Amino acid sequence: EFGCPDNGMSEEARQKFLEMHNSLRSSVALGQAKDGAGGNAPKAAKMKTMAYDCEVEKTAMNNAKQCVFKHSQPNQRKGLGENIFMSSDSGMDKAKAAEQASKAWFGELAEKGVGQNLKLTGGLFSRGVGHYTQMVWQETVKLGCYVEACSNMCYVVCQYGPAGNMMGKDIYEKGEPCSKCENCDKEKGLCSA
Repeated sequence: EFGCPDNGMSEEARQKFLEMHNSLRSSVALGQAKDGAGGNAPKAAKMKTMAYDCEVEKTAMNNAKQCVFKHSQPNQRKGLGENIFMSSDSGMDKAKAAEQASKAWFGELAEKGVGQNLKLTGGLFSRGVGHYTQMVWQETVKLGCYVEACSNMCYVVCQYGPAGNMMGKDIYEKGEPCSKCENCDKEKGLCSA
């Protein structure tokens, strides 16, 4: 057991980010997530559980602390994906900001629609679903985030190991939950491995 530094991020917010991500991955994997394209998102055969990673939080922090709403360049988050969010309520409670960011990102599926073809095409991305697709990217298994109270915004950055949103690849493998998983969390339809 290895805690992250006393660096301004609260344990409550870290827990909220990780639980919300795994919860929503699980909803998608079990076939329970509404898709704006119609029906629900397809069931996932091997959606992996995420773990919190303090090193990934560190690089998310490096972005958040600059208090500019902007994606980081790849060499500032080597090997990692990234979702960013902001609210004008600067002093928002950090676990509340975690909840709002995770909802805004995930909400792309219901609002914009993805559909049954999970290949990440130019056309698909242009629908504005790239924050959702990173949250539920099958192979992404490390999460680390930071919430910064900047002068004029509450700025949230999460980063994701390995990076998702690889052009032309599938967001996840379709099939019955855990059907391609030998280490299955049967309750949630999530794979450790």
